[PDB]
Amino acid sequence: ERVVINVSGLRFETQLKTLNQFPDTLLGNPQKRNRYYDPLRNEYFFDRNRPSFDAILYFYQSGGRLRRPRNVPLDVFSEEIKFYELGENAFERYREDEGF
Repeated sequence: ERVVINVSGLRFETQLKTLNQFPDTLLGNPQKRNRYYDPLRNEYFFDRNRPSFDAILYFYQSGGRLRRPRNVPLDVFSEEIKFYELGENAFERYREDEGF
């Protein structure tokens, strides 16, 4: 099943199975992600930062590697990982990699 995630006009495509590998996150939990479903366009819409999302999706594709894009400021990216609920374990790995 192909899913389309529209982040402020920037459309990302992935498989449902890819998101569902991490069920305790926003995008991995149907009950949470369906709050962002857009029935007109058959996509999930987030009115949020665009350059961060490459790394949010890659977190799922890579089996849980969390990497800030160099072009995205630390504060901007931290707020996104919290919104997407990537979980304490990943947040710890990220804090370590970034310093704090």
